[PDB]
Amino acid sequence: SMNPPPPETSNPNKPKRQTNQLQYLLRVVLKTLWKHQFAWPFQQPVDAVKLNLPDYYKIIKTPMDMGTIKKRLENNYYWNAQECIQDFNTMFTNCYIYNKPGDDIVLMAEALEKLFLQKINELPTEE
Ligand SMILES: CCc1cc2c(n1Cc1ccccc1)CCCC2=O
Repeated sequence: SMNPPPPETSNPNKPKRQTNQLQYLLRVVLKTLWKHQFAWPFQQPVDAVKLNLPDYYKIIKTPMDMGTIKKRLENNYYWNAQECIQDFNTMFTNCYIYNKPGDDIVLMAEALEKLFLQKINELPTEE
């Protein structure tokens, strides 16, 4: 079996910014979720080979994970906060699409998403 290439984390011709909202997404949102006891399954791309999930990338066509988001933030990949917020939401949604209600991994995603929502609620105004 085979994993796909990971999502892009580097693209020199993509225009970039470092904004206070993006700084918040790294220093508050990503850091909060990353240190959580349920973060570990989401800290890298889904390894469909190791996890024996041969249908994962048949079902999930827009993969995302916090390892990728971390790299994107640290390497200033984004133009705006909404891009990054979309990546987090893609990660959660993928989990809910692929798995079943009440599954351990879904409970984990739900706990992380609750924290995510609380932090994004207080996203600072620009400038
Ligand atoms: C069907 C198994 C599974 C599905 C998934 C993951 N696992 C492996 C896993 C499940 C529960 C707790 C930790 C890892 C981790 C990555 C994200 C995901 O949707």
